[PDB]
Amino acid sequence: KGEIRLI
Amino acid sequence: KETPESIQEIKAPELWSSGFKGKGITIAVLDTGCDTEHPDLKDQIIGGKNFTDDDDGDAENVKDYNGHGTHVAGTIAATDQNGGILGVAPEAKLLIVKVLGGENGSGKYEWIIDGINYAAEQKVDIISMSLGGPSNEPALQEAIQNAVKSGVLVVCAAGNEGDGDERTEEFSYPAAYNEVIAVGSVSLARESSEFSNANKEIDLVAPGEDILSTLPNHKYGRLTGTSMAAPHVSGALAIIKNAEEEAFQRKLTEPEIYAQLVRRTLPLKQSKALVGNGFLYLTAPDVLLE
Amino acid sequence: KETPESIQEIKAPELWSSGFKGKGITIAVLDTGCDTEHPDLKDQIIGGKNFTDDDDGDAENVKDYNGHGTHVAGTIAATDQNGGILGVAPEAKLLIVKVLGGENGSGKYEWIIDGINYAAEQKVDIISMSLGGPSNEPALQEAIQNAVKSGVLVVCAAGNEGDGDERTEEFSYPAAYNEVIAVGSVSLARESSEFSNANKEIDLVAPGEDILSTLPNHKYGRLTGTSMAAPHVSGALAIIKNAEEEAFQRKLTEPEIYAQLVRRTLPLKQSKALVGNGFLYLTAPDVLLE
Amino acid sequence: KGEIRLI
Ligand SMILES: [Ca+2]
Ligand SMILES: [Ca+2]
Ligand SMILES: [Ca+2]
Ligand SMILES: [Ca+2]
Repeated sequence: KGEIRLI
Repeated sequence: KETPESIQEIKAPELWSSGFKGKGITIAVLDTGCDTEHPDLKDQIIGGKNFTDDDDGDAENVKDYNGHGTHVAGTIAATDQNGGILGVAPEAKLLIVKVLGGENGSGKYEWIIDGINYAAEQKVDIISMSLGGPSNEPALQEAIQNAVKSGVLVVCAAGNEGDGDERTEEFSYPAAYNEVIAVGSVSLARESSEFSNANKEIDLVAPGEDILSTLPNHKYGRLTGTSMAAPHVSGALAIIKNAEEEAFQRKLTEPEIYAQLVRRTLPLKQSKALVGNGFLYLTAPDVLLE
Repeated sequence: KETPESIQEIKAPELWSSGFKGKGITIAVLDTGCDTEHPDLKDQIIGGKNFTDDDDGDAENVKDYNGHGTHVAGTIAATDQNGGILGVAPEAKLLIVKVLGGENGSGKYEWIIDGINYAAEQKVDIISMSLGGPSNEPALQEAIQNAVKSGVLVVCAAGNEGDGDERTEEFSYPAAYNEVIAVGSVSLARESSEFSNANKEIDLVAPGEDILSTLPNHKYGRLTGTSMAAPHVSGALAIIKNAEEEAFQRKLTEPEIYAQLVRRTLPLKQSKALVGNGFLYLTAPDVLLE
Repeated sequence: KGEIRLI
């Protein structure tokens, strides 16, 4: 439902 | 096979002289994983744990399909003892936490939360994260909170979603949480990166433009993002901890090391919303003695 | 006006220049009490509670039968007009908590804890203590821990049992608790004062010898001891809390303000056991712009 | 009993 990616 | 100009710019060699190279510090690396056989890293890694989907959720498989995770690793603590490259804390130890699966390099919050909770139960000194997420989820905040009250220094890239205007803000999580040591990126002329997130929760900035570190399969390469700034701070924390536990003759608490971290910072003239306390510069107090 | 030697030396006026004089900071002075009608202090106080036995527990009577509380309260925030002297933070407000009775300036850990919690209850920004006792009573660490939990800055003089010798530790509480910002004492020339306790929990030092500030009945006078050094720090965080909160454009937390305390510190060539991070020197990161 | 003096 909630996502992160590198940056 | 020396010291990425980036790592000399933050003044880490001048701390190696005094014998502060990271020894005794464990740093959990919450990223896309890490190729654990890379020569510049093999004896730096102490453990590896998968929380993403890749490899049928084989938890011991941490293979880095993206590159960034090994790249982050090398910047923190790559050793030259195999004729390779150096990190900011080359006598410190990495724990590899794979919370981003697939090659485009993206993981689910519960995986990030899994690795944060893990990292603390393993009692690392430093959690290093180079990820961002656009939403503030309360389970995330609490995990961040729990780790910090546990004594862990929680470092995160601040967010790439920035535009250049210090009047307009962008919020990346977990960086945006007050507890995190949110790290923005600068030019190597130290100007604020155009993509550096601005908000009121930037702590400091590090080099994040065109950074040389290790890539999987005994290779190297440059990259870009606040994902490159953060490992400069992460590694640097480990040698600050070394310098200060010696000077104070005891172990230093989480807030103390933070004070010590922003004490090793020279300020910039740009706004605190872009640069935080300033540029990570580990010889700043000496500069005060002159 | 002729602001004291020591206050110029800690560079306070150079922050008065910027408008940082204490506006909105509230400091609870736990001490012998105070003569609340001294011209340089009558305005600056917002209330007073006494937990001693003097006046028979008449809690509204905080009058100073020793002279130190008034001297301390004067060093934090005495006012320029009505003649007289300038505190470190003349635009801030003081709360007179009287936990030390009689002329010998003694009180029980009951009355100290009471007042600490009373200042916490009243939601003040800083607790300045210049007391000290050899027993380590968990309930006292309790009170301070709860107060820092809520986000108070807890300042305390380091103790007057030093013997010049950094290889020998002397412990005074509450200074000795890690959570407490322990303040040791130097001289005109920033030399460690022989009586300043030495241990692994000194955070910084301030002028503690021959400090002239307000004495009861429109009088002044000089005193010596770590009790003179802590109020320099207490009034400083007022100024500092105002400075950094502008620069960041938000309210800072207790670990952030602490970091900003240590940043405005000056490295000293003496053991951390005696001087901690060094000398309270409020322009110190401007000295870094060079 | 604790007790503590000004310092
Ligand atoms: Ca921006
Ligand atoms: Ca922060
Ligand atoms: Ca001594
Ligand atoms: Ca402290």
